[PDB]
Amino acid sequence: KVFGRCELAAAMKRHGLDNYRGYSLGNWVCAAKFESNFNTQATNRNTDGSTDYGILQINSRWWCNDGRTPGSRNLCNIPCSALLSSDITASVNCAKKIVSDGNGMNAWVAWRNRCKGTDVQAWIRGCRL
Ligand SMILES: [Cl-]
Ligand SMILES: [Cl-]
Ligand SMILES: [Cl-]
Ligand code: NA
Repeated sequence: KVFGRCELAAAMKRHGLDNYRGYSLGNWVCAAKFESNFNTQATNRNTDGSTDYGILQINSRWWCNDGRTPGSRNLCNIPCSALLSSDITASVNCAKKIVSDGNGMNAWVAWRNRCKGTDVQAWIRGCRL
C-alpha cells in the first residue's frame, strides 16, 4: 500500500505515535516519507547482508526475522514480512520499541539527516486529525 500523507498521519495517530516518547506526529510522517516514500512494501538491502523492511525501514539485523540475516536478533518477535502489510500495526508496534531503546529517532538515518531540526509540523499541516 502507498499511503497518502494525511492518511498515514491519521493512522499513526490512531496507533498512539503522536508525542510518543516526546516525538510529535510530524517527525514520524517525515521519517516515513524519506525512508520508504510512504510505501509499506519497500525493502532495501544493506551492505552487511541485512535488509530494511516496510514504511519505517526496520532492519533485520536487530528487529525482525527474515531467514537470511545470520546472527541477527528479532527484538520485535515478528517475521519481517509482517512489516510489509497494508495494516501498519506491526510496523508501529515495532517502531515504539526502537524509539524507546535509548537513541530516540536517531535510529532512522533519514530522520536524522532530513527531518531533525526542521519544521516537521509541516508534514501534518492541512490534515484533518
Ligand atoms: Cl508535528
Ligand atoms: Cl535470520
Ligand atoms: Cl529522545
Ligand atoms: Na533478524
